[PDB]
Amino acid sequence: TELLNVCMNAKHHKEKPGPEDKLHEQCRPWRKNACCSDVSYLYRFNWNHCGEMAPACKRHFIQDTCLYECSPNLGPWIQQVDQSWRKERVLNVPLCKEDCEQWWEDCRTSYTCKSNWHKGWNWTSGFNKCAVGAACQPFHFYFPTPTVLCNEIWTHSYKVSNYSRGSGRCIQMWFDPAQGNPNEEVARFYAAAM
Ligand SMILES: *[C@@H]1O[C@H](CO)[C@@H](O)[C@H](O)[C@H]1NC(C)=O
Ligand SMILES: *[C@H]1O[C@H](CO)[C@@H](O)[C@H](O)[C@H]1NC(C)=O
Ligand SMILES: [K+]
Repeated sequence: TELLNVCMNAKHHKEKPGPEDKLHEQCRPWRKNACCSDVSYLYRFNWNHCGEMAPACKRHFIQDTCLYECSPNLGPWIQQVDQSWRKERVLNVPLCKEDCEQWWEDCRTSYTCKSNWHKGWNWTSGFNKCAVGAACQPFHFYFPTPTVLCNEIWTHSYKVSNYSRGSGRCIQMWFDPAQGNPNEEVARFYAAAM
């Protein structure tokens, strides 16, 4: 029960969700019941480290960001001993297959310089830049399959699932809250599994 409807904040204290803050207004699905209620990757992470990121690609990263900072349904995957992330450390979140497949396809035309986006950046300038010796290449050079993209980009925060949206066994990065949060059932399912 402790694993359900729970947030870890930027001081690494567990706290309840609440109405979404102003900074996360674009995180629509979470307007009612959010952990984002700053350290936000809505602006503190340079998506354009290798030229302009394509808008179709950038959308997925906004979703990814919203899910990480706002979702009260990642409790089963939160590693409480790890306080090294800006908020929670999650491990092997069962991301829905098509969310990962779409994200991969949509980022084909963008570029990046490394596979693990959680470490190894140069931050000297006040924002993240590719380090000396990290060559910009097509996105799929660093992420040749949706599996490598989803599993490696945030160092195993996600583990892409064989399940698809609607199964109740995978976490999706976005949804229409007017028909309820579909990740709620998934958290409860894995809380029980554990
Ligand atoms: C960090 O940024 C600047 C050049 O971009 C430089 O002072 C330093 O060498 C950089 N660090 C590395 C190894 O990229
Ligand atoms: C694959 O994932 C699990 C693990 O084997 C399995 O139980 C499930 O039936 C499969 N999912 C689907 C529907 O492909
Ligand atoms: K959620």
